[PDB]
Amino acid sequence: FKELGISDNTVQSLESMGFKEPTPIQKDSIPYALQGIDILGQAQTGTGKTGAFGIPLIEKVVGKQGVQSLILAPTRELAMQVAEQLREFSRGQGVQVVTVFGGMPIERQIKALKKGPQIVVGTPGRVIDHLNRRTLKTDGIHTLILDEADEMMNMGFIDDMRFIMDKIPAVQRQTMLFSATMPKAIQALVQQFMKSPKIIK
Repeated sequence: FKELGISDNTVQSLESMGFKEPTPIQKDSIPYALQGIDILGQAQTGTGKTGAFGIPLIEKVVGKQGVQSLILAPTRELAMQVAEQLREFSRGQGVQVVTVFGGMPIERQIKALKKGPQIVVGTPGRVIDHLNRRTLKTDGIHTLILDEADEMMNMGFIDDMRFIMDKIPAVQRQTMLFSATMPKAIQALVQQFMKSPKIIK
């Protein structure tokens, strides 16, 4: 992990979890992530690839104020799994991770967001609710990650993804998109809302 250029503190967090050896997707993705480049990852669905974006994210967000990164996921289950992996990658570092998803009363989520977590993981329709209420502020969002974009499209979120990517300023934003398949509409997200991304398969 040290050789991939990860921070000393994140190497310590990973060692404390027993995460010793990077997977092939992590070796391929992490150096580019650290360089600030956008990433298009064609990868298997679920949590095996979370480290590829999550590990280098920690040193980017740690210690800062306000929401620094937004990760979109198709489901509560994946959002919660990804959030828990991010708390493991950052164990001991004090990085606050909040999950927002639909089908829950919004008040509790609003209280969590007011505490200023550094990473928000959420489902797209509920993310939009927060954006429009101004309970999720966009001013600090310098990393936007779409996890399982095709699944998000399957679940009815294509217009929500387009809205979110357009609403959040791109000038100092790193964007990553992970999907097992690339439907036409997802191709269009890459075209309109990403910066010449590096391709990882």
